Amino acid sequence: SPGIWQLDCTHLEGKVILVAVHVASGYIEAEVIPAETGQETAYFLLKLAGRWPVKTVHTDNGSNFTSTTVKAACWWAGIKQEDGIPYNPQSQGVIESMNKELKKIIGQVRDQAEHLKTAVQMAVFIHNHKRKGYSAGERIVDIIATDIQ
Amino acid sequence: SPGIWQLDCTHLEGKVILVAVHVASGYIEAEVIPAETGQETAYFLLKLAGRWPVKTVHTDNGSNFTSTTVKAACWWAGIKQEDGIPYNPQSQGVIESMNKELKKIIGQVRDQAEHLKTAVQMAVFIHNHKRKGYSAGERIVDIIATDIQ
Ligand SMILES: COc1ccc(CNC(=O)c2ccccc2C[NH2+]Cc2ccc3c(c2C(=O)O)OCO3)cc1
Ligand SMILES: COc1ccc(CNC(=O)c2ccccc2C[NH2+]Cc2ccc3c(c2C(=O)O)OCO3)cc1
Ligand SMILES: [Cl-]
Ligand SMILES: [Cl-]
Repeated sequence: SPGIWQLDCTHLEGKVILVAVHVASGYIEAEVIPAETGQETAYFLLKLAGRWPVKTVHTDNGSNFTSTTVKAACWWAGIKQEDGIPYNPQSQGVIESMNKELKKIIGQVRDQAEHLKTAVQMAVFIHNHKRKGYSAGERIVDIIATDIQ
Repeated sequence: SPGIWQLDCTHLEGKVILVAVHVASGYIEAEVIPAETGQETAYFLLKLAGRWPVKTVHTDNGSNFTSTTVKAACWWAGIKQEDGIPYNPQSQGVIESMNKELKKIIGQVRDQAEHLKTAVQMAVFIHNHKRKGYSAGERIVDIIATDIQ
């Protein structure tokens, strides 16, 4: 569980927001891309795995599961590439609610930047710092530290 | 100390590599940009602070210290923007040795990607995972977790 991440792709302003969620904590990283490609997804995962100990990634769709480039990135970075089948139906709703939350935050900050990518990074910040009382950022560090110890 | 980061800018292939180093652990994040601007530096810091609890950033030079855009990003993200004056002379050598190490790793991976940004992210991965026996990635998580607790 400490090493399990889930990919998620959502759309806004004719662009794609690619999100990685640390399942156990709700911590996220995200980027804006023109379109979801294996190339972009592969690069995103390479970045993620250099920053956090990513053991397993549940891909967001079958195209990214199939993509040889995504498979190669997962090979390179020592990531177990898995499907994203919601054998637990609650997964679906959690991701959906997260996308709605993220879009809400983006709306709340949208006039504070010209570019969508800037607003998205503001949303990442706000999401990860929000106390629910610990924040997702606090939870991921505690979970991983406990695992190391 | 758990919240202290240092910016560092180095050059390769006619491009700029912007690095943030977590001082206490040696953990890094990095990106390739065409040139160092306040705009790019500001965006980089916004990304960093959404991902880690960045309390203080020692800027890499006077232009980024002066930049109103960098100041505004630091304001937005709750970062104390400071100078990078090496009152401790050892800081200089550590950063310089890090740049040499990073460039060495980039050379070792360079033929595994077309684009420099990809090689840089591979270097980030290798640097953060390298056991010296804990890795920088393990050290940053332990330092921050201890601070939370
Ligand atoms: C991240 O640093 C920040 C600096 C300042 C502010 C406060 N907001 C404004 O001053 C503002 C508000 C509305 C439109 C334009 C602006 C000025 N431009 C902000 C900006 C900076 C760096 C970037 C950007 C943008 C962008 O506008 O998208 O895009 C990629 O790198 C927020 C964040
Ligand atoms: C990150 O996923 C990886 C997938 C595969 C490999 C193994 N290496 C090769 O197959 C290779 C080797 C040499 C030249 C071109 C290639 C193929 N292209 C790799 C690539 C992928 C995604 C990107 C890229 C690049 C790039 O070439 O820079 O740039 C931004 O997004 C490494 C990383
Ligand atoms: Cl798409
Ligand atoms: Cl420059």
